[PDB]
This record gives sequence, structure tokens and C-alpha cells, in this order.
Amino acid sequence: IDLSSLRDPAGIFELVEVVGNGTYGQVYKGRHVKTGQLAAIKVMDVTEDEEEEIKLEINMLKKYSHHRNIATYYGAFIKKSPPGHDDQLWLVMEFCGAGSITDLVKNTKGNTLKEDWIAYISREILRGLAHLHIHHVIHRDIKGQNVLLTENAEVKLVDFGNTFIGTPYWMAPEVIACDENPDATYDYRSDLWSCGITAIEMAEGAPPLCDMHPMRALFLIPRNPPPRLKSKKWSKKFFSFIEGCLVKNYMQRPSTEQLLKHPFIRDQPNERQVRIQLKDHIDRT
Ligand SMILES: CS(=O)(=O)c1ccc(-c2cc(-c3ccc(O)cc3)cnc2N)cc1
Repeated sequence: IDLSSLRDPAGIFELVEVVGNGTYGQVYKGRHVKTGQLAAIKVMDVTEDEEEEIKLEINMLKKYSHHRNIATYYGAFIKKSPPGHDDQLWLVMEFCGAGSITDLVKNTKGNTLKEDWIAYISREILRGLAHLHIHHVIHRDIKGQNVLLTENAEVKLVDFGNTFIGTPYWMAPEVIACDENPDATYDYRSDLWSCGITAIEMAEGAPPLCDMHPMRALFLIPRNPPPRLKSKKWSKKFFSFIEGCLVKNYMQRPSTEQLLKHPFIRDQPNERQVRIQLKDHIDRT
């Protein structure tokens, strides 16, 4: 519970290459020197003022990241610099080598996923969310990019809640301020909307207003009726789940616990086979 104990990462971790493209920023594929073991290393410049806002970031990952549907925290390191600034802070976590769900859709023929795959991943997203929510934590950024796979087909979450506004596509209507929603408040239920959009992403290859300029999409999310699956091919349980996820008014939107009982998530006989199916796609590196 102090930045002084934090070792120099020197003979402990090596930075191999920047992970993904630059999707996550300064997140690197790291190597544990001694074991050769892989870790994901998040690098950040740290000032004398950033010292207390960062002590919590570490404690968040320490407390909450010890669930199977959350990428495990390993440790923290400071790469010191001369008295004329600026120290680097390395947040070492589990390296989910199979990439993200975005990678999965892009790597899958025709950029669509099998319905039973959506059911599997969505259950694991919800199961991870249930953990954050039960600990009074809102993820704030549920999307394909932020849902990763291990080489063991385990579904794991990243990026739970500085100057910029990011991508609008997965934002629940309530988090976007307009005339009747002036103080736009994040609810636990916002992560459920985002989850529903992630399921559309998994189904169609991209989220509902991907073709719009981000500013135009930001404007449309609170005005447009709930997004719907384009195809009619989908099962009744799937449209139903998307519907439940995408209740426009958060006040009637179901809890993460209620969703976990939805027939699409609850009823999964191919669960074991799907995990094997996903493992083989991963094996095709
Ligand atoms: C805390 S954060 O900055 O949001 C963050 C967010 C994500 C990761 C992370 C990314 C990857 C990864 C992604 C794509 C790919 O192609 C290959 C690998 C694997 N494991 C991870 N833990 C790490 C920190």
C-alpha cells in the first residue's frame, strides 16, 4: 500500500512488443526474465501528483482482478528517471495470448460468430461483470477489444473504471448527456447495454452504428430506438437476450444476475464442445 516498495523492473520484466496495434495504448507483451513466462505490461508516465490516483489503480487490480473472468494482477514496478522527471509505472498482469473478441470476429470467416459461441462468451462477460457489480464496481468500458481469450479458451475482462472521450459505439444511452439527461450517470446496468452491443459485434462483425462518424453516433445512441440484429437467422433466445440487454431506459433494464438466468445464457448444452471449438481456432495462431 505504498509506491516505495515498488522495485525497478530491471532483471524481472522485459518489454517484447506493443500488444495489438495501439488499441490499448502503451500496453506491451512482457516477458518474466527468470521463467520466460509472458505477462501484459501497462506502461505510464507518473508525476508527484499522480502518486495517490495510481495507488488506487493498483489496489483495484489487486482486489477485483482475482476472479477467473478477470485478467489476473501480477505486480507493479517503477522505472525511475533523473530529478528532472518522469518515472514510468508498469502494471503487470496476465497475458491473454489468444487476443481479444475483436480478433476472434476478424479471424473468423465472414466476420460472424456461431450463436453457441456468443452464448458462451456473453455468459463469461456477464459472470465477470457479476463479480465487479457485487463489489460495487462498474466496468465502464465493455467492448470486443476489452474482452480477451487465454490460450486455454478462458474469457477474461480488462479496463474497469483521463482527458479524452473515446469511442461512442458501446456507450449506454444514459452515459451520454442530452437535454432530459443533464448529469448523465453511469449505472451497473450500463455494462449490460455495452454487453448487448458486444453481442451484436460478435454476431455482425461490428457494433450498431459503425458507419457513422463517432460524433453522429454519440448523438444517435440516446435518440435511436434499441439496436436490433439485422438477420432473421438468429434464434428466439438470442433476439430476446439482445432485447433484454438493450432496454433503452436503464430503469427497466435487467440486472447482471437476471441476465445470467436468461435462456440464451442459462441453457448451454454445447458448452464443453464450444470450448473445444474455440481452443482449435486459437491453435490456428
Ligand atoms: C489494463 S488495460 O490497459 O486496459 C489492458 C488491456 C488489455 C491487456 C491485454 C491485451 C492482450 C492482447 C490483446 C490483443 C492481442 O492481439 C494480443 C494480446 C492480452 N492480454 C492482456 N491482458 C492488458 C492491459
